[PDB]
Amino acid sequence: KTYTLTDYLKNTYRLKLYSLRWISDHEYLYKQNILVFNAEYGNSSVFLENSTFDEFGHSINDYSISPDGQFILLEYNYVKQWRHSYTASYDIYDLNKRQLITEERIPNNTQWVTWSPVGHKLAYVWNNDIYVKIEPNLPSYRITWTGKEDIIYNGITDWVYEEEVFSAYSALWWSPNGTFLAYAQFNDTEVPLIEYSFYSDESLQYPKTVRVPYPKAGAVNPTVKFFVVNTDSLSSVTNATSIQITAPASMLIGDHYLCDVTWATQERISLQWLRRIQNYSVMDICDYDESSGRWNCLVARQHIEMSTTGWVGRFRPSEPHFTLDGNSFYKIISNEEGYRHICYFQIDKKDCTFITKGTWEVIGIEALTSDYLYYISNEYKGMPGGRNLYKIQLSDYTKVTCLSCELNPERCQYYSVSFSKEAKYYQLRCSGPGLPLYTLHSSVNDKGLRVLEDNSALDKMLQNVQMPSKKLDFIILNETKFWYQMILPPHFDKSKKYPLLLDVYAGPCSQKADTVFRLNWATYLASTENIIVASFDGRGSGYQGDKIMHAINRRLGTFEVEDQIEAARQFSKMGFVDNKRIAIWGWSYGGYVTSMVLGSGSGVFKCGIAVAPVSRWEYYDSVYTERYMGLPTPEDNLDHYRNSTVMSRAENFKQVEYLLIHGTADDNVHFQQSAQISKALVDVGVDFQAMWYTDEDHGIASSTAHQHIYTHMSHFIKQCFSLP
Amino acid sequence: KTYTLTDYLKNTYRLKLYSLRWISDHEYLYKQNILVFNAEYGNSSVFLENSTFDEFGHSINDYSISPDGQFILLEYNYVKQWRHSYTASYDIYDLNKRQLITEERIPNNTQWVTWSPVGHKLAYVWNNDIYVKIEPNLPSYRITWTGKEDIIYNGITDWVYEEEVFSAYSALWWSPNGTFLAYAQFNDTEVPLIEYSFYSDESLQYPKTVRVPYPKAGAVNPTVKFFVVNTDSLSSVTNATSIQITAPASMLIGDHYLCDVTWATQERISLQWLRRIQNYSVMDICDYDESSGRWNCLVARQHIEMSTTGWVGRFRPSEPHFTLDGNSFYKIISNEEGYRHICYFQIDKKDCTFITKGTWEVIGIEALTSDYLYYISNEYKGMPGGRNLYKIQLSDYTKVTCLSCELNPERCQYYSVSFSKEAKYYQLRCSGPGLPLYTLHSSVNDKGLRVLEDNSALDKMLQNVQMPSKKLDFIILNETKFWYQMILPPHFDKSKKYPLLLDVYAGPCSQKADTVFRLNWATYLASTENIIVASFDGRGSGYQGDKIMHAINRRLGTFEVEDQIEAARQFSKMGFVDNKRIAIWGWSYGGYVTSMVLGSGSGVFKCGIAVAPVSRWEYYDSVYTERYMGLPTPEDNLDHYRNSTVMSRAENFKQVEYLLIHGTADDNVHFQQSAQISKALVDVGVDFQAMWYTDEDHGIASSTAHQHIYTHMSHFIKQCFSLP
Ligand SMILES: *[C@@H]1O[C@H](CO)[C@@H](O[C@@H]2O[C@H](CO)[C@@H](O)[C@H](O)[C@H]2NC(C)=O)[C@H](O)[C@H]1NC(C)=O
Ligand SMILES: *[C@@H]1O[C@H](CO)[C@@H](O[C@@H]2O[C@H](CO)[C@@H](O)[C@H](O)[C@H]2NC(C)=O)[C@H](O)[C@H]1NC(C)=O
Ligand SMILES: Cn1cnc2cc(C#N)c(-c3ccccc3Cl)c(CN)c21
Ligand SMILES: Cn1cnc2cc(C#N)c(-c3ccccc3Cl)c(CN)c21
Ligand SMILES: *[C@@H]1O[C@H](CO)[C@@H](O)[C@H](O)[C@H]1NC(C)=O
Ligand SMILES: *[C@@H]1O[C@H](CO)[C@@H](O)[C@H](O)[C@H]1NC(C)=O
Ligand SMILES: *[C@@H]1O[C@H](CO)[C@@H](O)[C@H](O)[C@H]1NC(C)=O
Ligand SMILES: *[C@@H]1O[C@H](CO)[C@@H](O)[C@H](O)[C@H]1NC(C)=O
Ligand SMILES: *[C@@H]1O[C@H](CO)[C@@H](O)[C@H](O)[C@H]1NC(C)=O
Ligand SMILES: *[C@@H]1O[C@H](CO)[C@@H](O)[C@H](O)[C@H]1NC(C)=O
Ligand SMILES: *[C@@H]1O[C@H](CO)[C@@H](O)[C@H](O)[C@H]1NC(C)=O
Repeated sequence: KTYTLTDYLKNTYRLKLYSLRWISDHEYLYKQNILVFNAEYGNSSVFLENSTFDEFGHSINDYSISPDGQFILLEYNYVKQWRHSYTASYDIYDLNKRQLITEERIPNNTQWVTWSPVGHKLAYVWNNDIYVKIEPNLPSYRITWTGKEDIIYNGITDWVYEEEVFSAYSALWWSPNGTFLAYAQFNDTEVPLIEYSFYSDESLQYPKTVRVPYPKAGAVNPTVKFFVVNTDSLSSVTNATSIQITAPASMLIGDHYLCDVTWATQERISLQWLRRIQNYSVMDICDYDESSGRWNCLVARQHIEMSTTGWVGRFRPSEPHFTLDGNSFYKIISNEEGYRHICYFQIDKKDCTFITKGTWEVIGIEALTSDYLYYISNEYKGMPGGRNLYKIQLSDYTKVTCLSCELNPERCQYYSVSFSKEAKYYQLRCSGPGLPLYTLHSSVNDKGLRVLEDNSALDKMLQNVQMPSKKLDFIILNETKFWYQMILPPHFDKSKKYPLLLDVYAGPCSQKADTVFRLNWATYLASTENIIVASFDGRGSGYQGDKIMHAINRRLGTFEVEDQIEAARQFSKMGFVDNKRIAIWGWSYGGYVTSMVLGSGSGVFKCGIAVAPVSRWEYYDSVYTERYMGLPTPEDNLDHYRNSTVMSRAENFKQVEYLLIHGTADDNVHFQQSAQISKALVDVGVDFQAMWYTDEDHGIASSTAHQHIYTHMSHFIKQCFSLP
Repeated sequence: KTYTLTDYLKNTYRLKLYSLRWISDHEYLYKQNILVFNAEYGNSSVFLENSTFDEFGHSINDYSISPDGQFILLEYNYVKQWRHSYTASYDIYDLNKRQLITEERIPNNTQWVTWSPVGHKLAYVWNNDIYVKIEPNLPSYRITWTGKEDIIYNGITDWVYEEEVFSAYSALWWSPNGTFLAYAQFNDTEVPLIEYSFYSDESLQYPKTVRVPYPKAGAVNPTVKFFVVNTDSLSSVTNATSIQITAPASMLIGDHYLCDVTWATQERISLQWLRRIQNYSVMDICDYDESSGRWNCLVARQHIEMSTTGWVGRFRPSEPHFTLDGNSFYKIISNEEGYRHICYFQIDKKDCTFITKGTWEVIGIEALTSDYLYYISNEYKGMPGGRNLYKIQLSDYTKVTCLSCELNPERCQYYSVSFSKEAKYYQLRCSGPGLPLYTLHSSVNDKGLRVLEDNSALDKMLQNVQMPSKKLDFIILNETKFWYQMILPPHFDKSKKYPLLLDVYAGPCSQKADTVFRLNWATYLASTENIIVASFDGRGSGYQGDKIMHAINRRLGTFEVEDQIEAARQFSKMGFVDNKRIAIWGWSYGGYVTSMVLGSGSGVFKCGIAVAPVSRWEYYDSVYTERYMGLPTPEDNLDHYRNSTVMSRAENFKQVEYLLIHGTADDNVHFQQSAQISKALVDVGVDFQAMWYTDEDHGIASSTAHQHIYTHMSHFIKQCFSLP
């Protein structure tokens, strides 16, 4: 038997996780019931019995225990908004007392809640305003009063910062001991609103109009102020006083973005600021002043990170990791050869020294001790698609140890890590190319305590299904390696010719050729429909340095699109490809590239599917779009904006079978984008397939919508390829 | 040769029409430049050489000649709004002086302009206000000052009064000699808004949000006041004093409509008002009082029209045609046997005598003189789907000649008529079954003056081509005779098995079975695809008495739906229908029925298309919906509002191939209705074909949109029927 479309849709084969949340340096919480496990021995004491809130009536969506382990935050009434944002109701359960707190409770529709890093102080955001509870039962002090819906965001992010800057709805940053609460403020007054219909339930007679402050490329942007309030001063009588930290003079000269907040010490905070032309960022180090009551960030302590070849950071300037005293940090930066390596910085000195080097990249700093820095990288075997954990010795940058390489080279080449509070322990998560494998390790000597999850359950029932295999490799192109991957059908015969589907993302810093094991739609097409699903990372892709990544700077819709074609050409020359049956499909950026490719008039692709595609960059949001395209003005880049639309390629669609799918409530890539593609294809008499999804958003994540779309796509694909 | 899909979409075979506009009792206008024709002789002159409005420097959309021949109104910058309404620029050109009037020009963005019936007075509506120009070059007196966009409509209808009441934007009515200007004023303050996205040209960055005041079933309706201004007593120093006529007591007691405005004499106007529950109408006849300067409807001249079996009138109460003295009028009302006939009403008495009877119906009173009454009915050969002109003698009700029946019995069976100003002449318009035929006649002796247009050119072209034939016939069912039509493939073979497309409307008072000749998509399918395309007039269809028409009262989505399914069984068992391959398709009400039929679970239909369907009656407009369904309240009819939705029938769709098409900027049947169907099909896991048309409205009528949809639909049918 094979991995059927149903298998994918109704999760017949589950990848078991071992999600843990470290509560201390010794212990971690697990949701078996909620257990406390001891890292040393693996013994567990039932922390919270499953049916304690059976006496509540509400469905508990999430739990959160205060750092001093005295109270638990209960989240219910979950109503999701955007990618990260949501609304919810909350009850604080006193663990000691063994009962809910009733007076001075947390309001309904709280946008964000977070415990201080130590103790049980609690800050939350209601109606765009910030509130602090020093104690779970006492009243909350009102920090901000300027909060106004769709207009002023205090402690939480507006649409664009949520999506494109912080990957988070939260804009609150406690100091390390919780003395201070730092927060951003967003002004959207003049940001214009994307508007679209919400049809809601059948019972709703007149559809509602949704209106989000959304800046499209070139539009007026949200502005940002940054504040820090002393939570160890809050009067029940006098209004809380918030101290502002203004952006650097070199940021105030025009449109900027606050792009990173990181606490250094108890009285030292770091702020990263980006220009709207995202090739220039400045980091401010801000020290608290007792005899001043304010926050100073010396012009001397500023650190610049810039890029002449493109934009700065992968998606934003990398965050710094400060040594206990906060007089030095490390942050990943592009080096002189354009590879992203760790740099040691001294608070007071302009120049850093790179502590790693080579033709590979540091993915992210993971934990920083007094003896050792722990990082993740793709150095092992020169494979950008793999991930290992490395320990680099602080006193000797030569003494580098791979802590996950050898553990299991055969089934494990893509690791993520989770360190306990003090990094005494770490949990390794390999997620390919064998089944995902979760293991616990003690860092003091790096020996492996025990296997947490190994997926024997999955492993067992799998040898029953004719599963597909992955091939990860590279083609040479202009004397450079470009990595690709293929999900190859079971019993792959290379003398037979196969239909190929190119799975595309190919946005900047994209990586679709990796060592991760996945059970998805591609798995089904390979397993059941015998279709090779191939993916390629061309110019513009990430984790291979700047020469590759920056190649599409100011030129979206050029090379990253040309290389998908080139790759598919190179696949055809690989012997096992039926070049009469080659498809391409992609979502968001992939939708865009797919459409760009399908309209290139190359003749390579018989057909394609574009889900939620960007159609022209002036339609997508400012932060992300301008980061690569600059501004759509005659004095900047308007020419290429004009030149890189899927509309302009409409005439070439006469050569292919197109399937265009979009959700009507997509706040992200607005239905507008597919609406203009269709009008384009209509205006030139191109027949194509379409599909809207009523009230689906960019996710198309509704259980039934997801089931509907993949079935629809499967039918289209099967039909493009003459497959009953 | 066949009638290919291209022939249809590119108008290879054009039907020449003969569009004329009478100007006197003996002359008419016709385009070639503008020509005047003398009806007696046929001798032609040139009224306006086209060589006069190229120096104009704007493309002229239409023209209007003043009833006294002195001036011509030019229409440019036509910008279409709803079915009838549009914005446009106007200039006035002197015909005696031969030059464009340069002073006091009609403002840009005029909503409506109209000459007086005699002379050259000019009434026009700009920014929801009414203005009058006695002389074109003179300044214009402003009649109303209450006008405000989307709220107060003076002299023009709102959305719903345009669509369902007056079938016109215009809400002005000049008295027979231009002395008085009667107008309705509409009030929308409280009408909820339909809001939808309009995306516009690709260069539009943020999509626009169209919002129209739109009363959905049971919603808050517009309110109408009525006025009459004396335009001969206007002065440029005092505001025009508008004399209101109030609706009768029986109408003010609840929500009502102004359904008909008709002048009887220089000093007498008949009003028809309708109750929101559209089964009761009152006709007030109002005389002008000479000393007052006010209007007065006597209760002794009220007239009631009501149905017990459903709603009043075919779609609304018929208009009266008054005798020269306005002491008497003729009106199509339904006789006691359920048949719509011409009744002869005396202004003062209550009962009327029916001057026509029979088990057929009168369609429209076309003209009356002192001696005769000219009407169109479906009497000839007992065919509700045929149309002939008849002449009945006012002095002898048994003296009824048929003016058209035997003119050309074979090609001609569906007539319409245009009489000269004083009805000395009339143009006859034959529509089928043969090639259309336009003829001119003098009514004195009822002889044929000349053949105006006989489509010789078209006849020539069709002699090669294998055109389809049309069978018009009926079937007994519950012992009542129900008509249908089949467009049949050329060389039709009663022993072959043809795929059948059922073409539907089937809404209240419909007729999809007539003798009219069409060069449409059904011609393509029959001619080229050898598909039989049939239409059936079931319960609810018009022009066959109230027994058949009122059958669906308060029960939309029942008998008309069921009678369409039975039609299919009936055809299938005639022996020449491949019962495996029967499809159904419709637009608007047609969409709905189709959708309802595909939800039936009857197993008869293999597929269907629904273009711009109603999905749930609570989504459609009040005036149209409540006419057949009453209010959607628990104490009225909410029950059946809820039973007759396509959504609830979604589980059944697993049995059929469904293509669902809808224009995103559809003001009529809102995209909402389709978005809800799609959602329901998703929630029950039914796969289907969908297609949206960006910015297309209810007609999906833009040149390139229209071609795309029929091409698309052709593929869907072509593959559903397994036709290569
Ligand atoms: C957010 O920014 C907006 C726009 O810059 C501010 O609104 C302006 O405020 C100034 C001074 O109060 C007024 O003179 C203008 O009338 C306002 N302009 C607009 C466009 O409304 C607003 O003050 C800011 N709000 C906060 C809390 O910072
Ligand atoms: C149209 O009707 C509305 C009511 O539907 C009128 O609005 C009312 O106006 C009067 C006088 O100003 C107020 O006393 C009422 O309270 C208003 N009602 C509402 C609901 O607003 C409106 O004035 C009328 N339009 C015109 C100008 O004739
Ligand atoms: C912030 N972020 C995190 N994961 C992301 C994935 C995608 C994609 N595909 C995109 C993206 C790129 C271009 C156009 C539209 C989208 Cl959604 C973004 C950035 N919005 C993402
Ligand atoms: C005013 N008018 C003129 N021709 C019309 C045809 C139809 C149809 N089918 C309808 C109709 C009926 C039900 C649902 C939606 C529509 Cl559009 C109307 C009423 N708008 C029409
Ligand atoms: C685990 O075991 C130790 C000693 O055996 C015990 O003291 C400790 O409380 C346990 N930890 C938990 C919370 O499971
Ligand atoms: C955190 O900083 C505060 C601020 O002055 C200080 O009082 C304290 O030493 C720190 N927290 C503790 C109690 O460890
Ligand atoms: C705090 O400030 C707000 C806004 O200025 C004001 O309305 C409120 O009265 C103040 N409250 C206190 C505690 O003084
Ligand atoms: C038709 O002919 C008559 C005379 O024979 C003439 O008086 C009349 O003007 C003509 N009609 C026109 C304007 O063509
Ligand atoms: C209409 O607008 C055009 C230009 O926008 C102008 O030239 C013309 O005079 C205007 N017409 C009137 C009647 O105001
Ligand atoms: C006419 O009426 C309007 C307000 O209704 C007023 O503004 C205008 O001045 C009036 N003109 C005269 C002459 O009364
Ligand atoms: C039109 O009718 C009015 C009112 O009845 C009358 O006074 C007037 O003389 C008529 N106008 C002409 C000359 O036709």
